[PDB]
Amino acid sequence: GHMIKICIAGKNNIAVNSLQFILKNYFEADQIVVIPNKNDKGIDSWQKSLLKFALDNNIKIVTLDEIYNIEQIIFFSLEFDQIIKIENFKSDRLFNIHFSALPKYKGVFTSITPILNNELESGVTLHRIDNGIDTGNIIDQHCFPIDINDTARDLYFNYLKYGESIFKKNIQTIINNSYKDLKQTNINSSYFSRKDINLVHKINFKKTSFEIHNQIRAFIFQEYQLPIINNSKIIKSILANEFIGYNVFEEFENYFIISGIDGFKIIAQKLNKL
Amino acid sequence: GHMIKICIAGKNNIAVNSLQFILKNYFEADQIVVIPNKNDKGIDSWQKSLLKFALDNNIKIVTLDEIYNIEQIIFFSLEFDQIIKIENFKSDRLFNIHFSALPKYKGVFTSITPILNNELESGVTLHRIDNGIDTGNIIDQHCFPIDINDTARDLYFNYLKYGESIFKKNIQTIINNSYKDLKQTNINSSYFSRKDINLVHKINFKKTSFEIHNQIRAFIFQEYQLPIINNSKIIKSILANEFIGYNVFEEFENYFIISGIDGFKIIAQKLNK
Ligand SMILES: Nc1nc(=O)c2c([nH]1)NC[C@@H](CNc1ccc(C(=O)N[C@@H](CCC(=O)O)C(=O)O)cc1)N2C=O
Ligand SMILES: Nc1nc(=O)c2c([nH]1)NC[C@@H](CNc1ccc(C(=O)N[C@@H](CCC(=O)O)C(=O)O)cc1)N2C=O
Ligand SMILES: Cc1cn([C@H]2C[C@H](O)[C@@H](COP(=O)(O)OP(=O)(O)O)O2)c(=O)[nH]c1=O
Ligand SMILES: Cc1cn([C@H]2C[C@H](O)[C@@H](COP(=O)(O)OP(=O)(O)O)O2)c(=O)[nH]c1=O
Ligand SMILES: [Cl-]
Ligand SMILES: [Cl-]
Ligand SMILES: [Cl-]
Ligand SMILES: [Cl-]
Ligand SMILES: [Cl-]
Ligand SMILES: [Cl-]
Ligand SMILES: [Cl-]
Repeated sequence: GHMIKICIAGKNNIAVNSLQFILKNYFEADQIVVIPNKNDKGIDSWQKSLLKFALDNNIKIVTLDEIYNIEQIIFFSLEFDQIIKIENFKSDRLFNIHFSALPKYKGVFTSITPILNNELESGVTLHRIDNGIDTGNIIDQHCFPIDINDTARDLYFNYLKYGESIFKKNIQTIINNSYKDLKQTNINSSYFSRKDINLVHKINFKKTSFEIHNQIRAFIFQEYQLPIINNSKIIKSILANEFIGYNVFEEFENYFIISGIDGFKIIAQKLNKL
Repeated sequence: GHMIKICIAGKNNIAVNSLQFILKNYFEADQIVVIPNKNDKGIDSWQKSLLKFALDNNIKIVTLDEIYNIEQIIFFSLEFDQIIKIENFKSDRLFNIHFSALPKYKGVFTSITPILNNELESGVTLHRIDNGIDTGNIIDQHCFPIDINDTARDLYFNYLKYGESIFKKNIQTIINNSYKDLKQTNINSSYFSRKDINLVHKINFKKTSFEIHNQIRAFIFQEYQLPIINNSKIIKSILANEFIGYNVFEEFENYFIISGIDGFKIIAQKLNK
């Protein structure tokens, strides 16, 4: 019977827009609490700030320890950074939106790992939180394409959009506790940790054009880093069906022309191109 | 035309059985020549020797240099070990059966690479040889499952069986030169070289059970090697859907019980040897 009905924990446009949605449609400000990620400085930047939205709309900021004992609270992680232990919570209403098509690509850097592993599609998945990393039972999933020249950043913005949508699609059944779920399968399950990914990726050119292009574009996310080829930052990679011969590599003022062991043209655009 | 009509280059039961098939159904011995792989000494083992079958059936052994100038020769690579350059040959009738579902898994160790990269299926592909590594246009393909507990060796034996079948399915149209082919796509194309694969694999246990299982069984091919956990060789991995808790690892006299970050039970059976 507590005042507080729901907690939004996490960051970025998905957390802010989902919070705004529930404030507009389901709960009053005094029924909601927020746990921003540790790094949230309260500044709207290339993403909206959850801390800023809470402060601007009179939504209380809390810690996990403040909400553990709240009976029946709905806890939603939307890019939240702390692993929870479910036995801390009195409530069993604990949910996450994970930026992959589970069971594939559990873990981190999920705007990098599907592209680096040659996928043509990804997804967002709403699931129950259990004590493992993105291992809980799936409630809903939406799969969508990774277009051939999408960068990690382009994929991330698609996760924000489709994740916000799957939140809205499912929130009423979460609130009325009538949702259905299904155990994740063992097969196809994959996982990457921060140690598995070197963000300063050294490209293996003894690979197909599709693999070289994926090795480039998986690391294009300018707020964090850009790939460097021959001491030049790369902002875009374009893969064509044109055969140009095997193992081409040529540097120009504004781009590189590259092909791998199957000979298909890649244009890797330098950041300095006007 | 020249006496010689066809060259079978390569090894193992796919080469021997495809050569037997064409000797029975199409060609006389004098019309066929063979190029065995470098290490074939004419002794059958866990696969038949191509060199031995040729000698036993009065088929001549040749080098590539001896066939370049033979007009209209059919050249067929069946696990052959040398990259050819097509402009050496007068003939454009140059074909390979590659042990993967192209365009995926160009290159080598293709009983290892699909498993290691978490595939549920593989295939055999008949294609024209061009100057790149498994890059030429596809003539036919047969895909098939990698069962959940199959090892690299099990996969290899399936390539030999399905590869022999796709050879028999297509040989008449190759002989008649009526076959059809299609360029490979750029998307999905992948490639592994010998440098990419360390055959003494160190397992990463901070992975899912399906990934740990695949890391083990991708290297089980006893005639070459077996993967080693705590100085025991593993002969079989078994992945179940039973949840046993996250990140289990326990060693027993005859097996290990392992789970990864998602908690599904693996039994890694030690070689009884
Ligand atoms: N129990 C739980 N399950 C989840 O699926 C989940 C939560 N909590 N809390 C919110 C969010 C947190 N997700 C994560 C994912 C990875 C790390 C992390 O620190 N990974 C380390 C390895 C940690 C380890 O090995 O124990 C790394 O280096 O990658 C932290 C939080 N989340 C779902 O999104
Ligand atoms: N031109 C050509 N294309 C082919 O697709 C083909 C042939 N020849 N000849 C028969 C067979 C030979 N396949 C191969 C495949 C890889 C290596 C090899 O030596 N790979 C080295 C890398 C070589 C390099 O980078 O140039 C390695 O270390 O992996 C040799 C023969 N074959 C299709 O089967
Ligand atoms: C932290 C970081 C993220 N990214 C990108 C790729 C990630 O999928 C995306 C979101 O990362 P983020 O959610 O901040 O990290 P995590 O995956 O550890 O929870 O930002 C980088 O490219 N480089 C980085 O250094
Ligand atoms: C040479 C080698 C092969 N193999 C297995 C996996 C290979 O897919 C299969 C056949 O290899 P093989 O055709 O001899 O070598 P390549 O791929 O270089 O042409 O045998 C091993 O497991 N270990 C080895 O050392
Ligand atoms: Cl906290
Ligand atoms: Cl669950
Ligand atoms: Cl699933
Ligand atoms: Cl040659
Ligand atoms: Cl030469
Ligand atoms: Cl071709
Ligand atoms: Cl194709």
